[PDB]
Amino acid sequence: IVGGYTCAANSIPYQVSLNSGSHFCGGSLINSQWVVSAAHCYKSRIQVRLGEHNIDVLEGNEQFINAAKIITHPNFNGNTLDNDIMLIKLSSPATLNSRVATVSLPRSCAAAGTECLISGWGNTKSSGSSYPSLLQCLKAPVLSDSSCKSSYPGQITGNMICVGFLEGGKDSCQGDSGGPVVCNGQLQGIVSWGYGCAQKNKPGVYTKVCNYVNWIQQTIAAN
Ligand SMILES: [Ca+2]
Ligand code: NA
Repeated sequence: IVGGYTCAANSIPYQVSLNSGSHFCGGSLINSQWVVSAAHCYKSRIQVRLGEHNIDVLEGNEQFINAAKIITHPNFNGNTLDNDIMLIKLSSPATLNSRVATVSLPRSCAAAGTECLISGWGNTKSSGSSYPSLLQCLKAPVLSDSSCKSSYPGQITGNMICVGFLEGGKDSCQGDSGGPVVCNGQLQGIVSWGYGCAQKNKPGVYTKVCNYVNWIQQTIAAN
């Protein structure tokens, strides 16, 4: 997250870290047994780390649980990044408490201008790289479907939204990938793609979660 702030410890209790030797992507706890993330985050081995604030130190609220099943959307396209969504089944259920909690799926798609919270352990530098120990947070609005489409001519499908700021300086980045965009208590976005991060007139592009509630519920029911 470029241009954000350090979240309060455990204030984003649905945020997970996907680990394979080190942190590589975010995800969101949506059921005791399921995490949703980005298909471009796919790896064949993943350990989900729940209840994190400092990914570099054990603080006592963590639950480390290996992925049992990893299911990319069957229409994921790695070129256009259409359908950039992935489900992870936990090998044992997460234990839900104040520090590890589910986030609601969308009841509806979000209006343009809806305020959201974007979080993760991605790059914090707009020039160079610095990967934080501590979970970063960003307040950002859903941009007009228009203002999204002007930024990326012919590249915004019906399954994508832009969230952020056209002036630059505030965005998700590499390593925030797969993480949450939560707007009025609903998971509306998954960190997906862009053109670098925090650049002028290049807002983050997010998987539009309100198109996927059927696919998510069907996939959970089937496994
Ligand atoms: Ca920790
Ligand atoms: Na971006």
